[PDB]
Amino acid sequence: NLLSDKNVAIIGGGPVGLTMAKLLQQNGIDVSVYERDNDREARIFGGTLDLHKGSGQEAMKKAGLLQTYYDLALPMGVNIADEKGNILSTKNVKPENRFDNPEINRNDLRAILLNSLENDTVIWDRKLVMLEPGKKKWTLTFENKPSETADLVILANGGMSKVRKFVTDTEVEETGTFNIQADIHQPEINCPGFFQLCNGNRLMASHQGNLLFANPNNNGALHFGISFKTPDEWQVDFQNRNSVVDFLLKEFSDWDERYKELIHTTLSFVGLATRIFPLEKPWKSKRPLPITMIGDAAHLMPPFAGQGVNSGLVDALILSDNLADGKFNSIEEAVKNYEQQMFIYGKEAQEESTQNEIEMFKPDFTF
Ligand SMILES: Cc1cc2nc3c(=O)[nH]c(=O)nc-3n(C[C@H](O)[C@H](O)[C@H](O)COP(=O)(O)OP(=O)(O)OC[C@H]3O[C@@H](n4cnc5c(N)ncnc54)[C@H](O)[C@@H]3O)c2cc1C
Ligand SMILES: [Xe]
Ligand SMILES: [Xe]
Repeated sequence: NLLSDKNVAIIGGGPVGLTMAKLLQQNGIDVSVYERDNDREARIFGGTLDLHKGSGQEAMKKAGLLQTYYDLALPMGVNIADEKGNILSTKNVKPENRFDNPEINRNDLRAILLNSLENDTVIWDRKLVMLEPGKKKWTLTFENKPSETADLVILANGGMSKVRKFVTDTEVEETGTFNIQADIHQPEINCPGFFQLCNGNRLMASHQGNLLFANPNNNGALHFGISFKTPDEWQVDFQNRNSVVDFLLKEFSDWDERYKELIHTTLSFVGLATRIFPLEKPWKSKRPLPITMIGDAAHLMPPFAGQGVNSGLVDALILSDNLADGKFNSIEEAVKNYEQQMFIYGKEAQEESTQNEIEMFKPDFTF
């Protein structure tokens, strides 16, 4: 290894960072994962993920985890509906379909990942707040915890990473759209009409630049997302479910009872403005010590065309091969190369999601 006598700090034990830690650790590199979450049982809010043949699945295969992912994932069909509840299209799971991109729960994926690492690989309740380039090592500062040091820092702490200044002055941007999400438990009881519309399939619906996306079966809960162009007036407060309900009922008034049932029945809503971390300018080439970024820290992008975790998992695949060698002259060259590649497929991805976001939130969209 170019790492033989050294050690690696991965900031962030998301799917991407945990994957990075796996791939490095099986080449016998010393790696720790510093994670913000309080412990391994922290619930991860969100829909399910799906790993694609060619990308995410490749990373998993290399970790020897594909079969496990297949074991836990649920292949799903997709229904496309109008605001009036007519099914316009059902694409079902077929024999050949089955392994293409089965849905996995985010906690589930993390349990598979965590399980593959040696004990104490991840250090919990570690929120990285500061980063300083020492004599030969990075000094890592954690909120109300003892500082650590590392030879190589890998930022995998997601799209809103505050700790990026040594790589790039690029800032996260809002794209102009906005997402509301909620979970519904016992959906067969709590939103029967809608649960029945979904019929064990995912559902996508579109009316007047308001998108609805639901998975009826995220480990037994209905998860759903509503997306729209951010209202120029931004007026809603996500603390107050009453104010979020009011706004959704006005925006969705045109929609069938069964979609409204969804809003009435939701106890609380997560709001989020869609953000991008653009791969616009090249990153800094004068860097004090070895540092890099993978996943959403590297290339946060709108989620709407199913880009996201797969790109990040490729980043993990590419970087760990790059470092598992007597192939590059130095860690610095192994990072340089990783970033050169990632700029290409990353940029392509970002274009695809950006166009899609423009496409989707046009007045007259048609899936
Ligand atoms: C509404 C929505 C829908 C989406 N749908 C999809 C989809 O269908 N498919 C898809 O592929 N992608 C989707 N995405 C994007 C996808 O979830 C991300 O690409 C993926 O989770 C990125 O993984 P990551 O590990 O890079 O970052 P994250 O999953 O965000 O993980 C970063 C980790 O670092 C931790 N962390 C953060 N700050 C610190 C700190 N200071 N110190 C230590 N740890 C820290 C976090 O707790 C987290 O564990 C969606 C995103 C949104 C917002
Ligand atoms: Xe909306
Ligand atoms: Xe809705």
